[PDB]
Amino acid sequence: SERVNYKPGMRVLTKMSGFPWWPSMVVTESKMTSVARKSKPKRAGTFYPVIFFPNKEYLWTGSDSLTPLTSEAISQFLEKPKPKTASLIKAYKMAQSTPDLDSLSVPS
Repeated sequence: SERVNYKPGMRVLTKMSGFPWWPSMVVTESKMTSVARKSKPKRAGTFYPVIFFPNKEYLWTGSDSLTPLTSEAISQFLEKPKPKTASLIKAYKMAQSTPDLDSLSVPS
């Protein structure tokens, strides 16, 4: 499970404090409006800006809490989501339909 190389448009899972791995894809500040750009962390370590599902959000997490999220894993969750969070389930449901970053909708 060594570090993984995440590319822009790749669907990955980002775990947060008190938050189960969330379906988020690695994006770039180019697709992050001012809301996602304002949360850009300036601490040591390169952080990956990802889009969180659903509602296409934006989070800056390091590759450490980032894991590769395959479509199969996403669908498996749809069959059984855990924990039971309406937002996460909508995350996998909307992220499962979103193939890559070029498919997401940007406020442009």
